[PDB]
Amino acid sequence: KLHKEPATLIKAIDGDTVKLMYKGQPMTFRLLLVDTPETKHPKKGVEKYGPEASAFTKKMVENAKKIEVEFDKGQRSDKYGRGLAYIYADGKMVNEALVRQGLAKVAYVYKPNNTHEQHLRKSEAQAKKEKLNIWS
Repeated sequence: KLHKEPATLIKAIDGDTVKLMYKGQPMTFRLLLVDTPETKHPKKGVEKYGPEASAFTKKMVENAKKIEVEFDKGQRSDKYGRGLAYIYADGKMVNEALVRQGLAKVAYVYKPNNTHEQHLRKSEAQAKKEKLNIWS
């Protein structure tokens, strides 16, 4: 029953986080089910492939005509107040694109927020087989 809703980009913040206008409110969104290397790591700062993951997410959302967010069936925000969602740029899921490119791993999954888990895991297996980026 997952449905997509429109949103407007405000700012990409990191590989795994984008700020969007949603239902007329600015909101920070964390991409569901993926871990990217970070530029804003609480303890490490800027990890390896972090600038790259960050640039990938940025370009993909900044250059899209349409951004949509899709909540999963469980919790829609985390303990930091970030929305938890799948983000689409012109119909293409940003979460999957990162994983397919070897710029994210599939995260530890917490049910029931696991609807696209298999699909993402499939893309991660492919990126690993192609030895892309993080897997190189």
